[PDB]
Amino acid sequence: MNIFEMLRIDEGLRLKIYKDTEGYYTIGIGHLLTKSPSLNAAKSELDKAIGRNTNGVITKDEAEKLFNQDVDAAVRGILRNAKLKPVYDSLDAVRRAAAINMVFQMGETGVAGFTNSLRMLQQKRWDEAAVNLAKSRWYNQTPNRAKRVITTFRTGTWDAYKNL
Repeated sequence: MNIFEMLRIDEGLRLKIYKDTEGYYTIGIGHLLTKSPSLNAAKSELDKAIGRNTNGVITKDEAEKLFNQDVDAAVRGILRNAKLKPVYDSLDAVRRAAAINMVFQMGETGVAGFTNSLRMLQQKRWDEAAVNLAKSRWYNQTPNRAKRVITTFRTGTWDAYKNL
């Protein structure tokens, strides 16, 4: 297990434009295209991202290219953020994957808002952090995925990603 495999499990792979859990146009391995309700706007974003005129459909290789870029962008977003970077630096490699997963799903700004959870993570108060993380819109809207990510923060193991 590693961050790519983890996010591939959590996001799936679809080669045609689809709507994500929030109803937003997305493609590939959780590549958000736009929050606009316009499918035409989403297609335009897709074409710009891929560099060709698609039919709203991409190849697996194209999906994986966007995915690589998106994982890189999430890591970059953490390292450039004054609140997230010190917490990330304090973590072991498994928990760092959980951190990247959160930022991939909700973005740098959204995750930087988990102030109290972040403090508990930096303090290595794992059970307390896990309880705090669950008191969130995130957990309520995507509980199974959040439970997996939270278990990863709680334990520093990949146990929530074994079997599935």
